[PDB]
Amino acid sequence: PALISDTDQWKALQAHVGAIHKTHLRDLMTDADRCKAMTAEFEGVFLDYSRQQATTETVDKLFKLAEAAKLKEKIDKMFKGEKINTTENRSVLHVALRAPRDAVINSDGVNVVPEVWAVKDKIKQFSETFRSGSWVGATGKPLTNVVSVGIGGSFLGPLFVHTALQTDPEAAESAKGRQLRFLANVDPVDVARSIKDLDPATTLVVVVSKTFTTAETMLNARTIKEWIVSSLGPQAVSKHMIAVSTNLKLVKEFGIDPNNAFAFWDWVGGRYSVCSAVGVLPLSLQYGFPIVQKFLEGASSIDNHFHTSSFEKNIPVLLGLLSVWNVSFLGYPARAILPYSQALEKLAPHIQQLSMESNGKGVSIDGVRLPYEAGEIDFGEPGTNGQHSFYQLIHQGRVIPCDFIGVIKSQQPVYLKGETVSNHDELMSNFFAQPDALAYGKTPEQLHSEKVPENLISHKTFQGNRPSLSFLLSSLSAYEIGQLLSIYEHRIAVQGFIWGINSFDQWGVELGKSLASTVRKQLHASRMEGKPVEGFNPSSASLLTRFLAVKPSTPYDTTVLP
Amino acid sequence: ALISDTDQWKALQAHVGAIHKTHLRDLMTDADRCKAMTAEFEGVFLDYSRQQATTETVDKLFKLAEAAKLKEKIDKMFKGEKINTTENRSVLHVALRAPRDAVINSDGVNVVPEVWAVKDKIKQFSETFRSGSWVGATGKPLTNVVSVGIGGSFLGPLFVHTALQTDPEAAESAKGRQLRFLANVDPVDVARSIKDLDPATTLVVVVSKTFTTAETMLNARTIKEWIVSSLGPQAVSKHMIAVSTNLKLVKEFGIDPNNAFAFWDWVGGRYSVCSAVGVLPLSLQYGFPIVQKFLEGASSIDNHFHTSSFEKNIPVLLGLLSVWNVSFLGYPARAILPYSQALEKLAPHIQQLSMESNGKGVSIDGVRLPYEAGEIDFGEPGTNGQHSFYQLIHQGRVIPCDFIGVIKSQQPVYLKGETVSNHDELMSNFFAQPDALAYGKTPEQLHSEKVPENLISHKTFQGNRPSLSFLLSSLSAYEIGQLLSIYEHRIAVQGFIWGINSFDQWGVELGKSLASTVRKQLHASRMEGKPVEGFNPSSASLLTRFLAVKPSTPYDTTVLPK
Ligand SMILES: O=P(O)(O)OC[C@H]1O[C@H](O)[C@H](O)[C@@H](O)[C@@H]1O
Ligand SMILES: O=P(O)(O)OC[C@H]1O[C@H](O)[C@H](O)[C@@H](O)[C@@H]1O
Repeated sequence: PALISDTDQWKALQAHVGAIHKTHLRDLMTDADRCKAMTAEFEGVFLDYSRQQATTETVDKLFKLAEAAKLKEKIDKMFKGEKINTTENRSVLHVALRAPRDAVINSDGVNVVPEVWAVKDKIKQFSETFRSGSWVGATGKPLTNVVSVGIGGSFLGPLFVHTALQTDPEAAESAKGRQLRFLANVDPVDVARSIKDLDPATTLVVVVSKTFTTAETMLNARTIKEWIVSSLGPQAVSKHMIAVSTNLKLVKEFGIDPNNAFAFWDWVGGRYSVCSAVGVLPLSLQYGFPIVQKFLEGASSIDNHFHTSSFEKNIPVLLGLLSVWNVSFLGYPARAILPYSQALEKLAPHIQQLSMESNGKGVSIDGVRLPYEAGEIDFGEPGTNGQHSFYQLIHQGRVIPCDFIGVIKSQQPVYLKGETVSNHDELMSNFFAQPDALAYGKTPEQLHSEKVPENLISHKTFQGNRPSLSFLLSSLSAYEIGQLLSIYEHRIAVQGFIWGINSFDQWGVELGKSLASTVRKQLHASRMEGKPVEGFNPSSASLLTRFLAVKPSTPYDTTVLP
Repeated sequence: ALISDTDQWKALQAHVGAIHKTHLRDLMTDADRCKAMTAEFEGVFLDYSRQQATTETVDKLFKLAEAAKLKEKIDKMFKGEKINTTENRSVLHVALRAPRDAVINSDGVNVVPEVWAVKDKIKQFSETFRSGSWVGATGKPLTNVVSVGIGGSFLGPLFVHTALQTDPEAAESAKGRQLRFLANVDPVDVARSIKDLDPATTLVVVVSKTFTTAETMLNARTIKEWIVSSLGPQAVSKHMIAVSTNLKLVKEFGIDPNNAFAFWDWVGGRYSVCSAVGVLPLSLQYGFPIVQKFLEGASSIDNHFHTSSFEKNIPVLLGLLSVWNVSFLGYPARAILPYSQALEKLAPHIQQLSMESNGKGVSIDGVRLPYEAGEIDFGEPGTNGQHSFYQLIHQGRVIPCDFIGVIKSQQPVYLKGETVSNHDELMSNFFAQPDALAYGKTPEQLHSEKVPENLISHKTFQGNRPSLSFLLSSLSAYEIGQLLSIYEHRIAVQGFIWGINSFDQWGVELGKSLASTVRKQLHASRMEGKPVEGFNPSSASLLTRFLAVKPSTPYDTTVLPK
């Protein structure tokens, strides 16, 4: 009912902002008790948020907001499989994808776990038949190269986990001599990329789309399918392509054997689908189902933590509340995902979808237009790369609250005899310094104390008091990757719950699809039928006229591949 | 003075109220307006009609450009004046792509002869290198090049290289060759860069303006050890070369002095890809002529930017529109949305080019700014980003978009009987998304479509969200160079209007200082058993948790990855 911004709690936090404005992190970060309070910890995951612009009172005030917004009830309702995605009338149960074989989670009156495990075991059997060479090509060779075709939550989530497992010793071993490539873009350049240095006879294709109607994926699906027939023949399709989708009737009609189709469900959000067959199938072909099952158990471990742990100890809850604090009360429109791991390189792009597609919303879940903005702009690059890209602005331009992620045990440790510190230790020294640099700044007195020329002190000042939080992880293997993923899936839902919006819908994408089909029809009529450009505004008409002024080089209606 | 105090600024400020009384879905019917809010140069067409503005808005920006002496600052830049007042340096990345006869003076000395001297040196080496004549220690010719560097020594080259990888001319000149980038100090990135590489057939290029950047030098000494450990300590003068401003330090590293390639203090890191920073590794992958066509692309914009009147001046218009969106419409972020997979690494370079130049808190005179300046930049290629964060751009926070599309596909693909070619399928998104953000979709339309009254609010698009569009004739080396040059000059324009130094980077120092202090602590604790001391309580604990885990390798013993 009531907009959260109307509640006394919400206004109580707005009064609190003026009090925090009177404080500076240079002083707050000497308080042992404050800084010890503003931590939390679960297994290999340590979270230090002492560098937020916050006191324990802020956190206490944030907790009564969470009660006033009924955060605990909303979390249980999700876990209980209630249809909280009200605008699509759907359950929201990514957690059921990693729930234990004995769990009971009902959607639409049926327990969905036994069917969740139905797919897992089918993927396991296929994965063993695949990796052991008994699944052969048309020229009889065993397949070693997998192209996953998909976009959005059918792409970014799996890419993230694949890039994180690539350099973990255990997984890397299990994936010896095997490739996993992702065809996402419809740009035919991406198509050329994903098939470069590849053999149709040795390549398996997996088509991932919750719908099997998505325009870019299905054209990719049809394009790569022809690459296979060009080189192997019309029957090769059955042994060289498989699919993951909610709608298997559409998979049958695409020409894929119905027993080579691995299902997931409409209560699996796209941007929450990596734990479903979307990611488990392709990751299991690369790293084997043992490695992937570890990733699931990690994710499952945070699901239990998020569902049952009190709010002072609850990492997803703390993260989401501090994010609302930064966004809606301190007014920070962006947020930086800065992990000190090249293995986590593809983490920010996935958080981008998960975060902005969930909470880039203008109305409450009941349809009331929000009087405030919800949904931060997420970006990042891994440290230390980002340090030499944009941290200049983070220190001296617009204030951007940061997520620092560091890992203790290196995946690929390096030391040279005589070096002051190991390579991984060099990396981590910035991980420990940057958040303190952001908190304390450097005063002009401190600069003039160091005989810095007066004309430069202005340019060398750091204001400090810029906020940050630090994850410190035990290691970065499949289990922990899954824990990281679960922590952000649940953090985004918490921001959405506090904001009182539908984190789990995506209507903002419908208009671009409509107009693109209107343009597509204009492009067919002009290319194939020579029909003028008609029905567009004068800018669009000129641009289309420029585009179509370049007539194709290919003989009419003739197939061309790279 | 201070730009925010001038009448031109206050006029533009009230002008916002008039623009707020318009809506793009009307403004876009005006053929006079749409035609006027464009600009064009060679195969580069700019349509900015979808900006929240009129020709009068642009008129008023021009009078701000006048009060700001924009024309002047561009001329001083081009003439070689040391406009980088805080470091007392010229700003002459223009001179890297100048012709031999050009007269560009820094400190009374013409710099062009030295520019072309390095250039001629690179070409000579790249013929030698690519011919196979240059061999390794085992006598085999060198196939693969690894480029070690960070930030400016990294991002521009990576962008240009990703773009050329699929260009059919460049790809042909690059066959059989690899060019990889080692950038992070994270030893995972070392393991990745040397994965499947043989040091016998590998050449290493060390790029750093200072040759003292901690991450690059450790990676450099790390990859040196990789080479000596396989091919002997003599193999170094054969397998390692360097790019930098300091050659004494390059000799000290242990690299043959005539295997050093200079550039100069008036080349910013984020403006350095047209120097040997980019020209050298790119010439090795693609041949020097391909790289020469890129430099010529950059050069054409330089002349266009320097001479063209403001209403035809593409970088001037871009920079003023971006200032308009930032300082008057209030938009904190900007999206780089190339509808090209080959431009996949464009946005990461623009992040650095823009946010390090313009993320500043004081004027070029050290006056504190009463408004904020440099915007947060980010992007993904279309249509990828479409299925990631566009939900927010349509229905959440407003984010001005740069859309970039290309007429001719680098990699055209067509299937007989498909309604459109794959590149045309890509482009109908490129043409639809701007219109969809400009027009919106009202509840009235939705009710007129029999959308249930309870779903109308969730499916509403407000429209009047700004975007601009670039249409490129092709994406060959020449056009990549033009795109590069457009953005370098746009960012400068913005800094000039704002009155800030787009060319220093003091905001990075404080993180460097405290990271040294951490590096000292880690050595003291790893090698000397010293306790943790001199950190705040949060940092003390984080460091103890990290040191708790001892490395599994014997003391002072060299370990490499995989
Ligand atoms: O999984 P698909 O049916 O292929 O749909 C692909 C989808 O990826 C994500 O889920 C996004 O939310 C959508 O913007 C996109 O349409
Ligand atoms: O170019 P280098 O000497 O390696 O310097 C690396 C540099 O990255 C960018 O170019 C920036 O100028 C700094 O953030 C950093 O110092």
